[PDB]
Formats: sequence, C-alpha cells, structure tokens
Amino acid sequence: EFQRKLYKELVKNYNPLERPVANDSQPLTVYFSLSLLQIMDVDEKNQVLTTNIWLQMSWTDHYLQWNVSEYPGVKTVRFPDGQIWKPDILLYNSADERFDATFHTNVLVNSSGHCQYLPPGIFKSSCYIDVRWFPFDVQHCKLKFGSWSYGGWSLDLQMQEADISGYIPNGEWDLVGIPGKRSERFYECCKEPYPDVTFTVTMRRRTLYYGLNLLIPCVLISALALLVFLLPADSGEKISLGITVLLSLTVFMLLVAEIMPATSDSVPLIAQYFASTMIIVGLSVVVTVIVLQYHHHDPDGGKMPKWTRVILLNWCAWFLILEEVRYIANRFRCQDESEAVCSEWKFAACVVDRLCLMAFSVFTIICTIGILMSAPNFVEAVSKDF
Amino acid sequence: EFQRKLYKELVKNYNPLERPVANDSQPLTVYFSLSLLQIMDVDEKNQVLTTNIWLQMSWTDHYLQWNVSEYPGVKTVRFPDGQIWKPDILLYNSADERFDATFHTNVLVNSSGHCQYLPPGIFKSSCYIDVRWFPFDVQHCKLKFGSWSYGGWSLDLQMQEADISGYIPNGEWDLVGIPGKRSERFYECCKEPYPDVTFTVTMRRRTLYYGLNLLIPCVLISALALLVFLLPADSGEKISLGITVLLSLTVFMLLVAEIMPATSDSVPLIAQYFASTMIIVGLSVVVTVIVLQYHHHDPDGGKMPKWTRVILLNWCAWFLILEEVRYIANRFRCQDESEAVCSEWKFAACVVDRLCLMAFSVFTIICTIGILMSAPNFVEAVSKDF
Amino acid sequence: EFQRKLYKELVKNYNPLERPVANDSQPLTVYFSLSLLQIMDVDEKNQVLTTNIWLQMSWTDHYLQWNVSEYPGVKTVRFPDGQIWKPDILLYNSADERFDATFHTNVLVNSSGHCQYLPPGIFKSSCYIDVRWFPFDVQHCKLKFGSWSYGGWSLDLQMQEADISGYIPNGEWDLVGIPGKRSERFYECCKEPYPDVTFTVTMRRRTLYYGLNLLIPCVLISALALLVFLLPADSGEKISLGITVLLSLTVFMLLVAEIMPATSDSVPLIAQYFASTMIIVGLSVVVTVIVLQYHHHDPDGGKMPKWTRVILLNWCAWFLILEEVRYIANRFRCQDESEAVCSEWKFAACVVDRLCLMAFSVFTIICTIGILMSAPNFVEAVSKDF
Amino acid sequence: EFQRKLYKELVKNYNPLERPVANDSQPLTVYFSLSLLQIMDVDEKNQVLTTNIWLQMSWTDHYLQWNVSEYPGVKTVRFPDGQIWKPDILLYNSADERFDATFHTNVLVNSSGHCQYLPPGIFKSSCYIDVRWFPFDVQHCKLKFGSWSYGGWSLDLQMQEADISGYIPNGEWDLVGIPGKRSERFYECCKEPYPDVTFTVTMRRRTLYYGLNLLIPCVLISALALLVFLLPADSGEKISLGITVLLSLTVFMLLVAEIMPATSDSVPLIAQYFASTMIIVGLSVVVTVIVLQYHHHDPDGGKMPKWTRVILLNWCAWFLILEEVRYIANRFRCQDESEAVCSEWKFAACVVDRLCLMAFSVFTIICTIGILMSAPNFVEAVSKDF
Amino acid sequence: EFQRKLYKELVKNYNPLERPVANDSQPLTVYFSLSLLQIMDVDEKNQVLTTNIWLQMSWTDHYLQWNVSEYPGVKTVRFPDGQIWKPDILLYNSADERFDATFHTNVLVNSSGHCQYLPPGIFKSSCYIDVRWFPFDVQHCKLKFGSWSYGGWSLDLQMQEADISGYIPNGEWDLVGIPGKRSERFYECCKEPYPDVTFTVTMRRRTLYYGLNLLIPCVLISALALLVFLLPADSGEKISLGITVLLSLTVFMLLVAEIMPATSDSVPLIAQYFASTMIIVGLSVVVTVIVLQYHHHDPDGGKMPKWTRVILLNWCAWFLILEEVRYIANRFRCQDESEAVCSEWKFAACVVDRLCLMAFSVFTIICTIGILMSAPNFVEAVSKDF
Ligand SMILES: *[C@@H]1O[C@H](CO)[C@@H](O)[C@H](O)[C@H]1NC(C)=O
Ligand SMILES: *[C@@H]1O[C@H](CO)[C@@H](O)[C@H](O)[C@H]1NC(C)=O
Ligand SMILES: *[C@@H]1O[C@H](CO)[C@@H](O)[C@H](O)[C@H]1NC(C)=O
Ligand SMILES: Clc1ccc([C@H]2C[C@@H]3CC[C@H]2N3)cn1
Ligand SMILES: Clc1ccc([C@H]2C[C@@H]3CC[C@H]2N3)cn1
Ligand SMILES: Clc1ccc([C@H]2C[C@@H]3CC[C@H]2N3)cn1
Ligand SMILES: Clc1ccc([C@H]2C[C@@H]3CC[C@H]2N3)cn1
Ligand SMILES: Clc1ccc([C@H]2C[C@@H]3CC[C@H]2N3)cn1
Ligand SMILES: [Ca+2]
Ligand SMILES: [Ca+2]
Ligand SMILES: [Ca+2]
Ligand SMILES: [Ca+2]
Ligand SMILES: [Ca+2]
Repeated sequence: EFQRKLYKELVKNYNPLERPVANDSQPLTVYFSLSLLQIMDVDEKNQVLTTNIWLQMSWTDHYLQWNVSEYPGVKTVRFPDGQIWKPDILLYNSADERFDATFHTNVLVNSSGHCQYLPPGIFKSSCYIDVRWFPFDVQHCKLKFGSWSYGGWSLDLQMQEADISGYIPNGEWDLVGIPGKRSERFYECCKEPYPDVTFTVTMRRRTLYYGLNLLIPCVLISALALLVFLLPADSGEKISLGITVLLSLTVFMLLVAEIMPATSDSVPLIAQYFASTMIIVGLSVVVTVIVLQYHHHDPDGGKMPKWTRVILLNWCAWFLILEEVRYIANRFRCQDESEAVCSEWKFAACVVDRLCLMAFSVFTIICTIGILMSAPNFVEAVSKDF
Repeated sequence: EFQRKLYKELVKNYNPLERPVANDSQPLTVYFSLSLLQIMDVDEKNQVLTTNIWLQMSWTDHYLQWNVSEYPGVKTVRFPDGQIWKPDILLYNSADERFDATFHTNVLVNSSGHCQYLPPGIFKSSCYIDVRWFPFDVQHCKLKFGSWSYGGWSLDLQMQEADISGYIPNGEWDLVGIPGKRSERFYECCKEPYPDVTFTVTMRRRTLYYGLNLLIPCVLISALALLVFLLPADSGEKISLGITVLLSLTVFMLLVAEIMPATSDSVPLIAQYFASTMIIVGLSVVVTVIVLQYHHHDPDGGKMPKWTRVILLNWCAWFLILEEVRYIANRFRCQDESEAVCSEWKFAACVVDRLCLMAFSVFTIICTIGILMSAPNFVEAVSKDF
Repeated sequence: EFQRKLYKELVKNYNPLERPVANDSQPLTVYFSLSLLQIMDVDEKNQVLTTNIWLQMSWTDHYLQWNVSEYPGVKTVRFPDGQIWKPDILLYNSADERFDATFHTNVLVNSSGHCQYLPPGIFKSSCYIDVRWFPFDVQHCKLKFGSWSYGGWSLDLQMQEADISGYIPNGEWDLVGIPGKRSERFYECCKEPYPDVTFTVTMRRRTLYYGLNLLIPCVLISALALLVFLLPADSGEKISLGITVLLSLTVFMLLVAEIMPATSDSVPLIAQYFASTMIIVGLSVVVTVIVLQYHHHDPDGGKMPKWTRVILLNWCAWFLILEEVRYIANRFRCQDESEAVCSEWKFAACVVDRLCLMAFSVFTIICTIGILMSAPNFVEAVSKDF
Repeated sequence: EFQRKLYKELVKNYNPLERPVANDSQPLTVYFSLSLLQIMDVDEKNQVLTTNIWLQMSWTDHYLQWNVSEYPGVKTVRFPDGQIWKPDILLYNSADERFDATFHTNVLVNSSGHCQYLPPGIFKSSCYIDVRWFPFDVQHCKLKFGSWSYGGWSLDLQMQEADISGYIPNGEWDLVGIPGKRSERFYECCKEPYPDVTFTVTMRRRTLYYGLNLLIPCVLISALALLVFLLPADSGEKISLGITVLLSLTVFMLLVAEIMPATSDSVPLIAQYFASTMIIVGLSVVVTVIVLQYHHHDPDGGKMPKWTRVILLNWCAWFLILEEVRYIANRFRCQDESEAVCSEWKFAACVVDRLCLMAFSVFTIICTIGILMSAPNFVEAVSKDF
Repeated sequence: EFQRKLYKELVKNYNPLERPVANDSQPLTVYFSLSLLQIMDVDEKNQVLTTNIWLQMSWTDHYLQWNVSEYPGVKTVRFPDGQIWKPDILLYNSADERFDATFHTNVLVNSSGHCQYLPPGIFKSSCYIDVRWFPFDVQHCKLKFGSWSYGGWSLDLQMQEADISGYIPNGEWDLVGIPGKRSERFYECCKEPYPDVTFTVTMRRRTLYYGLNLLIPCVLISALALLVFLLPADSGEKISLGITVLLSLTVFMLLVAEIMPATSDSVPLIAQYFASTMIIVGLSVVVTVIVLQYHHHDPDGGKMPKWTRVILLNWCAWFLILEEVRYIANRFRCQDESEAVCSEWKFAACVVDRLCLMAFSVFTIICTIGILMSAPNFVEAVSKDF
C-alpha cells in the first residue's frame, strides 16, 4: 500500500539524466569501493586478469527522500538501471570485448536519500605480467575505475578501502593485498580533471605445483648434462646422451614458452638458463664429434691449424716355415699396434669438455644463487611452501 | 474474453518495483528450489562446473487475485519479465562472464496469487576441484543462490529440497547427491542479513575409462621400470630402456598435467608417484653410466674417493721358430687376459641398482595401499566399476 | 491503404499476453513441426549436436480475423515478436549457453486467423554419444521441444512429421531418419501435464574417411606386432621393433581418445583392442628382455625358481714348440666352445613368445568378427562405402 | 528547421509493419545486391566461410515522399531499424549461432521514396569444401539470401550483380568470381513461392605457401622411400631408415588431417598417396625383416612353404705338432666358411623389394600426372605462382 | 533544480533523427580523432589487430544551447545513446563479428552546443600482416573510420591527429606511429562522396624474445648441419646426425608455421632458409647412403653409369706342416686385404658432400646478409635490443 504510494510519489518529475544535487554548482560525492571474491584466471599469454568483484557505489539523491511516519513499514526502495541516476563508472583497462562486464542490478535507497549500488562482475582487465623472476614472481595487476563523462567539478569520486573478507583463495595464487589509490588526472581531450580509483591487486604465485612438476625435471636435466660433460670423448653413449638431453631440454623450453608471453621487456631466468646450458652442451657434443671424426686418423691432425693448436697447448701449460711365421706374426704385431693407441685428441677433448663443464658450472651456480636472492624472496617462499 | 478483461483489470495500478505484500513491514516468503537436469561439463583446468538446471521460485502476490466465478474458464495467467515483480535471485559464485545465465520466462499466477517462476539455465559456477585422490575423487561443487538487493527483513528466502527426478546421468560423473542449506549471513557492506541457499552438488568420478586408458599404461611403465632395475650394468639395453622409459613417463606426466589444474593446495598422487619413480630411475641410469665410463679403466677407480668407497663397502658388509711362437702366444694370452674381467664396479652397480629397485618398491607399495585406503574408497569403487 | 486500416483495426484492444481462444476454458491447438536443413557438427567430446533447423508452429488466433472484401488486396499480415501472442516453445535439452537459439522472426497471419511461425535456429542440443561400436556407430540424438509455461489444459501441442526435403547431406554423417513422438508428462513441480514433442535424429557415421585414415594404420600396427611375435629372442631388432610399435600404438590410442568422450558407460572396441595387444606385446618384449639378460649366463638360470620351470616344462610336454701350440690351441678351442651355444632359454622364449602370438591371435579374430557382427552392421556398411 | 517539420510530417500515421505499396494487391520490388570486401576465413575443418560484406537493398516507399521546394535544403532522411519498414532479408545457410550477423544501420530515403539499406556484416556461411584435388582446389561456396516471411506475391526480390570493386585480396585465396542467381522455389511449408538470390563465391587456393611448406617435405619423403627401396636387405640402415621414414610420413599425414575435414565424399590425393606409399614401404620393411630373421639360418628356409617358393621362383624365371695345426686350421677354415655366404634369400629380398619399388613407382607417376591433369589445372596454376 | 528545468526545456521538440544544423542545406562539421591506449593483440594467423581505443567525436548542436545566467550552476549536460543525435561513425574494416565494438556512453554538451562523444572500444580490425622480413618486421595495420549513411554533403568529417599520450607499451610491439589521413571516396553504390579517416598504426616487432628463444636454436641447427657436412661418408654417426638434424629442423619449421599465416604473397626468410638447408642436408644424407650401400661392393660400381662418372671425374679435374701354414697364412693375408681398402667412392662422397657444404654456405651467407640489409634495418634493431 504505502510502498505503491511512495513509488508513485518519487517518480513524479524525476529525470534519470539529472545529477541529483540540490546545488547544481556543487559536485556530487560518490564513495566507490570494491569487494574481491575470487581471482578466476591469470592468462599470462594474453596478459589478462579475470576476477570476480562486487563494486560499491554509495551516494546521495536529494529527490529520493521520504518520511517513514508518512509511509510506515517501508524503509527502503529499489530502482533498476534506467529508472534513476547512476554514475557512469567503469573499468578503463578492460579487456572484456564488451568493455563493461557489470551485471546491472537494483539501486537501494533509504529515506535520507543514501543510494547503494553493488553491481557484480566477471571483470577481465589488462595487466602487465612480469616473468623475469619466474616462477617465484609477484604480479601487481591494476584495476582502474572511473567515471567516463562526469569530472571532478561534477563527481567527487572518493575511495574506500577494498574488502577481502569474502575472498576465496585461488590455490595457484596468493593474495598479498589490494591497496587503492585515488588520483586526479587530466587527458588530451577535455578541460576538466577526471578522478580515478586504481586498485592494485598484488598477488604472489604458488610454487609447490611448479616445484614438483617443473623444477624436478629441470634438476634432472642439469644432472644429465653434468653427466654428459663427465664422460670422455671415447665414451660410446656420450654423443647419444648429449643429443637426447638436448632434445628434451628444447622440448621443455617450448613448454615454458607455451605458458609465458612473448613480451621482450624481460626473459624468464629458467629459460635463459635453458638456452645457456643448451648452447654449452651442444658446443660440447659438436666438439666431441669434430675430435672423433677429423682428428682420429692423425695424432696431430687437429693440431695442424696454427691457432687451434697454440690455443690449446699453451693455455693448458699455463692452466696446469720360419719365414711364414715371420710374415704372419709381423702382421699380427701390426694389428696390435693399430688397436691400442690414443693421442693428444683424447686429452684435448677432455680439456675442452672439462672447460665446457666449468662454463656450465659457472652458470648453474650464478643462476641458482641469483634466483635465491630475488626481489620475490625464494628462500622464504620455499620455507613457506616446503 | 474474460482473459482479456482479467489482464486489463490486474495491471491497472500494478508497479513491478513494488514488493507484493499487504503489510509492507512484513517480509515476503519466497520458496526457492532447484531441479538438476544434466551435468554438462567439469573443467578441472579452470575449476568450472557447467550444469543445466531449472530454478523454482514460489511466492505470493497480494494484488494478483481474482475470483474464478467472475472470470470463468481462466485459472491461470502468465506475466513476462518486466510486467510484474520477480525476486532478484541469482548465483553468487557464477563464472558465466554475463553473471546471469537464466533465460527469463513467464511467471505463472493463479487466483490465490501464488506465483511460480521456473527459469532454466546453463549455469557456469566456480567450484574448487580436489585432485589429491585423483582419479578416484569426489567433488563437492557449490551453487550459492541468493537475492542481491532484498534482505531478510524484506525477503524470507526459504529452501525446498532439490529435485533430481529428471536428472540424466552424465556417464563420466556419478551424482551422489545435491543437498541444500539455507544460511543467514552479514557482509562488510550492509546492515541487513542477506539469506542464501547453497546447493552442494556432491558427485563421484567414474574410473572405468581412466582405468583402461590411463592406469593400464601406468602399470606398464612401472613394470618396465622394475625391468630396468633388474638388468645388470653390463646389459646393453639397460641404459637405453631406462632413457626410453624416462621419456615415456615424462610425456605421460604432461598428459596428467594437461587435464589437471595448477592449484598448489594438493598434488595428484599419480603424478607424485610419477615424479618419484622418475627420479629413482634417472638416478639409476645416471649411476650405471658413471660406473660404466669412469670406473671402467681401473678396478678401484671409483673407489678412490674416500667417502664413496667406505659407504658402499661397509654398508654392504653390514647389509649382507720357438721365440716367434713365444711372442705371438704371449700377446694372445694378453688379449685373453684383457677380455674376460669384471671388478668391484659390477658388484657396486648391482648393489646400488638393487638399492634403487628397493627404493622404487617402497614407493610402489606405499602409494598403491594409500590409494587403496583413500577417503573416496577405491576398493568399493573398483568393485562397482569392475 | 487498406493494409494500414487493417493493422490499426487489429491492434485496438489486442493483448499479447492473452491466449487467443474464444473459449478460455478450452485449450489452444498448436501444431508444432520441424524442418532439418543441415547437421552442422557433432562434438563427441562434449556430447553436443549442432543443427540448423526451422521450427513450424501453426495455430489459430480468434481475434486476427478480417474479411478480404472489406480489405481488398491484403490476404496476409506480419506481426513481430512482442506485438502478438506466440507460444513459449523451446528446447529443453539445450546447450547453447543462451538456452534459446531461435532468431525471432515475423508471425504470418491470414483472414481465417491461422498463424504461422517458422523461427530458424542454430540449435545446440545435448545428446548421449555411444562409442561402443566405434567407428561403425549410429547415434540417436534427441531434440525435446515443449512449452515452458503452457500446459495441456491450455496448449494442446500436436505433432506433424519432420521435413527433410531441404536437408543437405553433411558428408561425415548420414541421416537415417528424424522420427517424432508426442508424449504427455508430469514433473515434480506442477499439477498440470506438460506435453512435449521429441524428434530423434537417427544418423549413421561414414567410415571411408576413417577407413583410409585410421584403419589402414591400425592394420599396419597389427601386422608389425605379429612380426614382432614371429622374431626369435636372439633377433637383434625384435626388442627395438617391439618398443617402437608400442610407442606408435600408444600415440594412436591417444589419437582415438582425443576425439572420444571420457564417458565410462562403454569403451571403444578399437581402443580396447589397442590396450589388449599393447599389454600382450609389452609382456612379450619384457619376457624376451628378462630371458636375454638374466637367463643368459646359466643354461638353467631361469629354471632355478621351482614354479617358473615346472610351468614351462610340464606344460610344453603336455602341449607337444709342441706345448706352446698346445696352450694356444686349447684356448682357441675354449673360444669356439664359448661362441656357439644356445640353451633352454631360446626354446623357452620361443614357447612364451609363441604363446603371446597365440593370445594376440585369439584377440584379433574375436574383435574382428565381433565388429563385423555389430548391431550397426559392418559388412553392409563397407559394402555401401567400398 | 525544415528537417524537423519533415520528420514530424512523415511519421504521422506511418506503420513499420505495413508493406509500403499504394496497391496492396501488387508486390513490392526489392533490388537486392551485395558488395564483398574481404574473405576473412575458410575453416575447412568446420566447412565455414567467414566473409565481410555490405548488403544492398533498394526499394520504394510510397508514403515517404516530400517536395524539395516545400522543405528546402533536405534531400534525404535517415530512419533506423524499428521506425520504418525494412525487408526481412537474411542468410538461409548461416552458421553464425545468432543466425543474423547484420549490423542494423540507418535506412536512407529521398523525395521520390527510394529507400537504400546497406547493412554490413561478418557473415559466417556453411559451404561444402571439396578436398579431392587438394591443395590445387577451387571452392564454390554459396550465400543464399532471401526474405523469410514475404513471398513472391508480396516481395519481388530482384538481383543486381555483386560488387567487388572494394574487395581486398586475402592472400591465401584468389577470388575468381561471385556470380549471382535469382531462383523461385516452393517449400513443404507454405503455398506461396519464396524467391531467393544465391551468390556463389568461386575462389581458388594459392599454393606457393603450401608449395614450399608442404610439397617440398613430401618430395623429400618420396625420395627417402625410393632410397629405402634401393638398399639391399643386408644393408644395416635399410630397416632403420624405413621405420623412420614411416613415422615421419605418418606424422605428416596427421598434419594433413589436422586442416582437412572428415567428410567421406572424397579423399585428398596427397593423403591417398601417403597411405599408398606407406603400406608399400611398411610391407617392404616387414618383408626384409621376415627374410633377415626367419630365412637366415637355412639357405632354403623360406622356400619350404610350397606357395611362397613357387611364386617367387617361377615368376622370376618368367620375368627374367702336425695334428695340432690340423685341428686349429680346420676350425679356422670352418670359420671362414661360416662367414662368407649369401643364399637365395638375398636374391629373393632384392626381387621382392625391387617389386615394392616398382609398385611405389607405378603410384608416384600415376598420382603426379593425375594431379597435373586435374580439373583445377595444376600446370597453369604453377606457371602463375612460379 | 535548474538542471531539471534545463533538461525539460531541451527535449521539448528535439528529434534524434534530425541532423542538428540551422541550415539544412549546409553540411555538419564533425571533428573525429582517436586515442590509442594499448595494443592488446596481433593475431598474425587470422591477420587481426585487437586494440583499445577511445574515439573522439566533436560537433555542434544548434538546438542544445542555453544561457548560464538563466540556468546557474549547470555548464554541462549528458545525453545517452538514443536521446539525441550522434553520427553513425564506425570501423569499416572490422572483424569483431558484431561489427561495432563501441561501448555507447554519454554525450557531453555545453552551452555553446559543442557536443563531445568519446566511446571506448576493444576494436578488432583486419590488417594485412607482412612476414617477408620475419621476425624483424614492421606492420602498417589500418583503421578506417567513417560515417555509414551520412555523406560529404551532410557530414564534413574532419581529422585531428591521434593521441598516444596515454598509450601503454605492449612489450612485444613498439609503436612507431599512428598517422591519420582524411580521404574523399565514391563507391559503386551511391551518388554522394563518403569521406573517411584512416589511422595507420605503424608498429615494429621486438626481437629479444625471439632472439633468444628462436634464433639461438636456429644457429645451433645451422652449426649441426655444417658439422654433418664436415663428417666423411665412413663416419658412423654422420647418417644418424643428418637424420636427427633433419627431424629437428622440420619440427622447428612447423613451429614457425604455427604462428605465421598461410598467405602466399610472401614467404618468411627464416622458413625459406629452413627449407633450403633442409633439402641440402637431405640430399647429402641420401647421397652418402647411396654411396655407402650401392658403391660399396665394387671400386667402380657407382662409376658404371656413363653420366654420373664423367660428371664427377672431369668436373673434379677442372675444379682441382709347411703346407698347412701356407693355407692358413694365405687366408689370413686375404682377410688383411679385404679389411683395409677405400676407393673412389670415399673421394666422390667427400667431393659431393664438400659441394653440398659449399651450396649450404652460399645460402647461409646470402640469407644472413640479406636479412641484415632489410628494409626494417636489422643492424640498428639489434643495436637497440642488444
Ligand atoms: C513525518 O510525518 C509525520 C506524520 O505525517 C509527522 O507527524 C512528522 O512531523 C513528520 N516528520 C518530519 C521530520 O517531517
Ligand atoms: C465470486 O463471484 C461470484 C459471481 O460474481 C459471486 O457470486 C461469489 O460470491 C464470489 N465469491 C467470492 C468468494 O467472492
Ligand atoms: C542570459 O540571461 C540573463 C538572465 O536572464 C540575461 O540578463 C542576459 O541578458 C542573458 N544573456 C544573453 C547573452 O542572452
Ligand atoms: Cl563525454 C567524455 C568526456 C571525457 C571522457 C574521458 C576523460 C577521462 C578519460 C576517459 C574519459 N574519462 C569521455 N567522455
Ligand atoms: Cl543494493 C545491494 C545491497 C546488498 C548487496 C549484497 C549483500 C549480499 C552479498 C551480495 C549482495 N547480497 C547488493 N546490492
Ligand atoms: Cl511457470 C512454469 C510452469 C511449469 C514449468 C515446467 C514444467 C515442464 C517442465 C519444464 C517446464 N515445462 C515451467 N514454468
Ligand atoms: Cl511466416 C514464414 C513463412 C514462410 C517461411 C519460409 C519459406 C521460405 C523458406 C524459409 C522461409 N522462406 C518462413 N516463415
Ligand atoms: Cl544508406 C547508406 C548509404 C551509403 C552507404 C555506404 C557508402 C560508404 C561505403 C559504406 C557506406 N559508406 C551505406 N549506407
Ligand atoms: Ca594461467
Ligand atoms: Ca573435464
Ligand atoms: Ca566431431
Ligand atoms: Ca583455413
Ligand atoms: Ca601473436
């Protein structure tokens, strides 16, 4: 009864286009806040963050004011999208391909005129993904909200801290925080400042999954590569193992690239270490192969080039019936002679391959300690996850 | 005729914004229920549940009341979305990217004013997927329904048990149940309690498909690994078989990861067993390779390091014309001597590889019995499916 | 002219919510039919059928009746979605994620009041896919159409046979038929029966493509496996060929799984045969490997275990200067002795591998004849396609 | 000014449902044409053609007629979707899953009443893809446009030739033509003929990309297979090369299948040649393997079966101290005897493998000349592209 | 207050269809500009550019003019989509499949009547991708904006330079510029010129990512191929390494093809070099195989064909008790003779393989220098990125 009379009374001359202020010269104060419920996805490939959030717009409507005594039993009313004025607040850095993911809901109003609007949304935002310290990386993905057509002189957009009380842990990501910042900016379009509220979702990646799925294979690859660098040139399977380890490493680099963006602002350290040890082992497999097929015939066949020889040699010095039996026995002695000789090529391949092992060791230690001493602390993270 | 007169009469002063209650101070009772028709998909990768469901809202409209005698032959009327009042009930934990998948249908009303609303929907919900006990896992995926803008003081949302009479078995999933729970909650947004109805789809996975597609290959891999651990170091194909089994196991781990989420709250036991036996076999292939190329030349070459030797040895003890023929015959005797010797390295690789087999056996038994004695009972499940 | 006057006359007091019947107590007869134009897709993975169809609703509107003499030259009128009454007929088992794929078109009306409505649609329906007899399988995919809010007492939904005159052959599927069935059902929701019309698209798969793409490789794999089972244990490449055939077979099983659902109600016979011959060949490769590395040293080394020996043996029985030359000549005779011996292990591996070949042959014949004598007759199908 | 007065005047009694003709008994002439801008995609997998096109509807509105002198300065007016009458012309064979991709734009009208309507669209159409002559194939993909509810007695849909002046070459496809055909048809639905306009996009594929990406590998595979067929049975790597070439060929067949539909109306010649040479090389690898492990022991071991022997033989005929040295010398002579023998199996494998090479050559020549003499001429196409 | 009175006053007789000009004979000047915020994606496969942009339409409405003194405190008003006139400006070369990605926002108006409209959008445009100079390529992707139904006589569409002040670097692409061009064009549809504004996004690709992910493997492949060409025919692993390098190269070519379009207007130089060195190494592996199995038996077996022999030879010339011991010793001498011979086939394979290495070197140098001296300068680009 009184609800019907009130709804009829309020919409007599109401104009949804009108900014609801008694003084048209004064701006309208809008308290905009956010409630994060769940981080639904982080597409590092497309640099997209898919979140579930409830916005919170609170403002005052000078015309929607009634007296509870006049209308007993009704302390609230609801007004849908087009029946009253709502701020045109939206997400600037949206990637939704509709550019507005809000599900328009009812606006709740009470006698004093305080209007609440909590539109939910599956918001897809564009946030820059940093993979320099992968996979022990923290991402600061931004959500920039603001009014499109209402400026500071017409809409004083204030900020209230974001709400994470209802947040549901994702499992693959850990929500460090979601701080907000209200900033006043000017654009090369318009003479009025347009305030914005930027909420910076700061979240840290969880590494147990990638610790047992990815890093264990990686340590296996490293150990196999060290094993390859330990086998001598004459080893039968040192060339085969090098080749096989190469192909596995390459496949696994492609795996890393599948889930990582093509942005050139930085390179995943894991992939950089991959490529490094990759060139190192490939160079070692190639050197062993050139030593085994070109230097084999001559004890000083690979030493003919002036440069190759002097390099290796000086650098190593610095760094360290009767006649019948006659014929057959002579030929057998020649066989024995031809079967049991090694020359400076075995020693050279051992030196070169030892140098390759040393180069590989310089890279493993440096990368391991560097990833340990990363801005997203690795020691503390593993202490937490292990 | 009378239908036209009735439709004209009912919408005289009706306001769809008005909550239809004679006493505006009293809340409106809404009986919300659900009818599950088919589980359409379970994207474990994105942790999404795609279901087909018919909602069931039943309430009372004080203004839509007629007398059948006055309007003979019309016991019902239908009102579409915007012509009368419907509750703003929706799915909180939605992932639809429209955030409302309901197809708005007609509201059915009878003379007493009892209004029915059964909007169908392809609902995409966010539910946490537990893969700890994969693939013998049960999932409790939640569907949280509630009114967005109407609170307990305005909408007493009651719950009626869900309906599965029309449910169609998926084939890959078995519907254990769909119990409901009505809860009253407060939010850091608003001073009124907002009741919700949470239906917990509890469903168990079917394993015949994964029993013959996945587990049979797994047992094959395990048997091949045991075979690898049984072959001696001198075996020609023990190093090749280890490598090949490694690559197959890795591929198959990647297969598991393709269909499993990256959540770090737990690890699939199948994948954990993969990684375990993987490191075990790789360590065994590596040990055989170091024994075959570094220890080969010297009978006590690998025994030079103090630590390696003492470990193996003490632990094993605790755990257990004439002159022409002269020359040629002497050299042939030397050949015979050089061709028929084995040393402590064969025994050490047998001990080490035997220890690797023992470690692999400790893991196989433990994991097999553990998966047998899982909270989602495995013995009963196989009894059902086999 | 007269068209304008007629359009003005008809919408004087028309109410689209009103069911257009002179007697409100009587139901309205709606003849619902279907016209299938093209089967666009069959996603066996998600069990979805994507079709192009034109619905056909024919009914009678008591209020849209004019006299052609009064309005010469106008025998028809068109009314869009919201201007007049249309039945709320829709597809129950829809998977569209809008749950209504109809493109709302104009309703055609003639002087007698007979209204036609032929909304086209790309309908996505959920139909259970049976892969038991893959790839010689027929699918009965259902399309259940019905009114959502109008029951039998208000809407007598009759069925007219479906129209395939304009159907376009898909090429991968053959349309055996599309019979219809009108059924009256009750639901745990409502006191009125709600009739439905179910059209059962019965279509058979075409196998020429899969006959030359898939089955030819399969027969190749089978022949290679038989070849593996024919080679003796001492064969150099019998262990390598077994391993390679294994990996190829596994890859090809994964190919089958890529296009097949994970439903556990049945298993593709092709995949079952895969897994069978897979375990058989793997067991044979494993047996040859255990015979070649453990039994090699001793002529009765594998015969030490009591059980292994008795099994093989009894089952086979049921189933079937001078002194210098002295030294060197003696050692050469010892070499000759050591170089030219085979023992009961060659015979045992031949017996065991022969038994593996017999097991493989029992499965090939049984599966080939079974697939020949399938409910979707294979002999007639190949006669048609070959 | 005059524009406002004109817009007010025209919509006085206008009814968008009314067909705008002075004589309601006469049909309305609609000139429908098309402007193709870009072929955006050809999904051969789903048999879908994605095009960018501007429709062109031109007709006459008897009621939208003004006098320029009465309204100076306004020679045109614009009317959006629902303000005036537009024909319900749409694409019958659409695959858009909205079934109408037109972006509704303004209708342009001039004093004589001539109305223009040029709605743009990303049209997805279903067109049958012929891969028989792949990749030198031409596709005739149809676009069938027509009015849904207006028939010949009410809408005389004329055709004007399509416009390609603004067309942008795709690069992967060459637009041979886009001829149109206006046809009058009847349906098993309705008593009135419903004319249609069918534009047949006839386009030819470009093969430089597939000439250097695909065909070069193919010729490599063919040469490797010929090499395999040239190596003798005793060749060490003839069995390995055959196996490796097999696996590569299979992978590359799967590549062809990835981009080709599963339609069984025809088979890609490239894939047919693949499968042919595949069975040929596999049969040759298998024959060499049976000759190398079963016939090896006995010079007439493979000649025991009556059938195998007679076949090969007749068909080939039609087609073409002292005693110490005694012992040791005798055994060495036996070694020499056992080391240097070949028998009828080498000759038989050469004959059989030569026959396999001949079968492979019969197929290569036949397929190469056939693809040369294809309905989509290959010689002229390569002359153009090379 | 005054805002309400103003909003009521302005919409008294306003017609959104009316072009807002005092003189209907004169055209309306519309200043159209653009603000690029972020390049979201470049799908080279489908030749699509996904951008985030804010349009900027500025024009004048003769009817929306008020006096600030009459309405104090209100200097601006906002009008949504359908309440006033907006130009029908859209993107001609759109690929959105809705063909309009603009999110319709409010139109801002001030007392003088100057109307601003800044609709944001995720615009998907079709732009031709040039991969000739991959990956050091620059793309000129066009955005053609224009009015659909308003021509030059009615809409003088002027251009203002695009705004990149708020642009966010993508990371994978570098924004060289976004120049604009206003052009007047006629169409085979209409008698009036329809001006357009074309903004040409000129952007350069970043190569650090592809420099360490892609090019490093490529140089590895090249070095391995050179190594293959250095090994002699008798090398044991020269045939295996060639085969393995072949398969890796092919896989990596497929990787290039995965991210590259099938357009035949040009070929990626990287892929062309792939195919070249691929045929070269395959020809070398094939030649070594024919030399090793057909020429082996006879020292002049491959020299029998007249052509093969003369080619190689002339081109190379231009380019450069007692009797017992008797028997056994004689047979041993025959063994020695048979074991230590090479013939003109080793020299011929060295010559041929040397020629293959020379052909490979002619291609490596030519392609490396050509890519260095590309229109998108490579030396400067690497100087920037390295
Ligand atoms: C509210 O309305 C009641 C009843 O009309 C009246 O007595 C009271 O004065 C009003 N209060 C205010 C603050 O206007
Ligand atoms: C219903 O209407 C009939 C006819 O007007 C009247 O006789 C009867 O009293 C009414 N019943 C009620 C319960 O109002
Ligand atoms: C604006 O309005 C004020 C107040 O009515 C009036 O005094 C003044 O002359 C007006 N100015 C113009 C330029 O019309
Ligand atoms: Cl009508 C209008 C005026 C200004 C604007 C823009 C200024 C800031 C940046 C985007 C939006 N808010 C957009 N529309
Ligand atoms: Cl106007 C309004 C008031 C309250 C709410 C919220 C309170 C609970 C949680 C989501 C929704 N229901 C949302 N909108
Ligand atoms: Cl208002 C209303 C009443 C009944 C129904 C349901 C009964 C049958 C099954 C689905 C639909 N038709 C749906 N809505
Ligand atoms: Cl109301 C009505 C009448 C007829 C038709 C159909 C007849 C032809 C084929 C499709 C459409 N045009 C569709 N709707
Ligand atoms: Cl009503 C009408 C008239 C003309 C046009 C076209 C002419 C130019 C090219 C596309 C569009 N602008 C489109 N619609
Ligand atoms: Ca991710
Ligand atoms: Ca799944
Ligand atoms: Ca399919
Ligand atoms: Ca394609
Ligand atoms: Ca890209």
